[PDB]
This record gives sequence, structure tokens and C-alpha cells, in this order.
Amino acid sequence: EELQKSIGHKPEPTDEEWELIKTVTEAHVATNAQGSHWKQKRKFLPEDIGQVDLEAFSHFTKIITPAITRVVDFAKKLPMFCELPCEDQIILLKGCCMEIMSLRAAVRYDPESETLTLNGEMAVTRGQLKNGGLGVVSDAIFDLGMSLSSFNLDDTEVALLQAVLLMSSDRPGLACVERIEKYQDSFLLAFEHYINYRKHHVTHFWPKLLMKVTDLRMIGACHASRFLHMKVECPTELFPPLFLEVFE
Ligand SMILES: O=C(O)Cc1cc(I)c(Oc2ccc(O)c(I)c2)c(I)c1
Repeated sequence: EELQKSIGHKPEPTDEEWELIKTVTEAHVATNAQGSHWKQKRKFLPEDIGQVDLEAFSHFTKIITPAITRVVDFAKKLPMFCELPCEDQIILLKGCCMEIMSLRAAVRYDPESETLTLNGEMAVTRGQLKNGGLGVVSDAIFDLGMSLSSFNLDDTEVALLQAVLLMSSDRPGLACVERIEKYQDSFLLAFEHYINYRKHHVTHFWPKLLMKVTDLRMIGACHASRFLHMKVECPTELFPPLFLEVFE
């Protein structure tokens, strides 16, 4: 593998890697709430709502349960994820949930209206998402989305990104650190090959793309912190049970 790099050939996916790519892709596609048809489908959250504004908060938490479960359904469709013990599966899910959800919203960013679209249906602006409880985390996700425009990602690259986030062998508490590292590596390798095959005409695409992983981990972490700030303001009543399970 390093030899071909040396000779300057950019390896495309092996047949086994194509199988894994099809699986992850299909997993994302089956749980990503598009469309190909999001955006003739989105209703714009009224300009006055979210002008912590609890009214805005209520709209987000109304659809958050489905958004979260869609992330769990994704992981469920990856066999490697199934080989892991219940404790790990849960620790992995709680670790990547917001990284994956914020990626999913970021890739639905629209320059025209300057809106992200949540859960495939609700288009919000930067201010509305900030004020509905995300604060600077909203800025982070909008800046990310603006930035991902020119990466021209496809369903496959978004799915691989998700699986790479999911298989983070460094979440606290994990039993199978080694096995989870191996899965991720296998995802990163398929991913990179897939990118060589895709021949994006951006220089240093792969490293640039990996920096996005780091940003999403930051978004996750900063969200954990926003979550505390919310528990103190908004009344625990307003938080859906699954929302609480995942982040507390
Ligand atoms: O679009 C999807 O499937 C995923 C998705 C769903 C939602 I609701 C969302 O907004 C959030 C997220 C966390 C949070 O604490 C609050 I308040 C609002 C984002 I960003 C992404």
C-alpha cells in the first residue's frame, strides 16, 4: 500500500472495500431523512421564532428524538458495530451522536437562504439555532456547512465520515479499544480509496477532509457544555427522555 503511494499511484477501493462502502452507504441512505428531495420539502421556521428562547428550543426538541434515533438506526446497520458489546455500543453512540447529527445538518446547508435543514424538514437560520439553545455551537455548525459546500460530498463520503466518527476508540469507558481502532482504520482506508476513485479537483482533499473530523469532535464537546448550560435554564420537563439519555 505504501509502495503505490511511493510510486505516486492513488489506490481505489478493493472489492472487499467496495462491499463495505456499499454497506455503510446504504446504512446512511436508509436513515438520512432526505430526499434526494430535501429542499422542495423543507418548511422555513418563521422569522419571529428564536428572534435561551424557549419557543425555538421547543421546536428543536420536538424533532430531536427522531434525529437521534436515526443515528442509532445507522449504527445498527453496520455489522462491525454489532460485533461490539452493549456497553461499548452505548458508549460509542453517546460519543458520536452530536458529531453525526451536526454533520447531517451541515451537509444540508443552503447558501441561498443561509439555512441548515434539520431532520430533513425544518430550515433554520444561524440566529434561530443559536438562540434555541446552541449558542456558539450554532456558529460552528454553520461555518462547517459553508465550508463543506466546496467539498461536494456524496452520500458515500458522508456515510464513511459518520462511520469514522462512530468508531472512535478513545471514548472513555470502552472495553474493545483495539477492535474499535481496527474497524475505524478499515473505514478510513476504504474512505481514502473511495476519495482517490472520486477524483475531486481540490488539492489535499483527504487531509482537508480529516480536519473536518476534528471540527466535528469539537462541536460534539462544545455541545456537551451547551447541554449543561441548558439544564440550568430550560426546565428538565422540556427535554425529551431520549435527549436526556444520550447527553446526561
Ligand atoms: O438533522 C438531523 O437529522 C440531526 C439534527 C437534529 C437537530 I433537532 C439539530 O439541532 C439541535 C441539535 C442538538 C441540540 O441540543 C439542539 I437545542 C438542536 C441538529 I444541529 C442536527
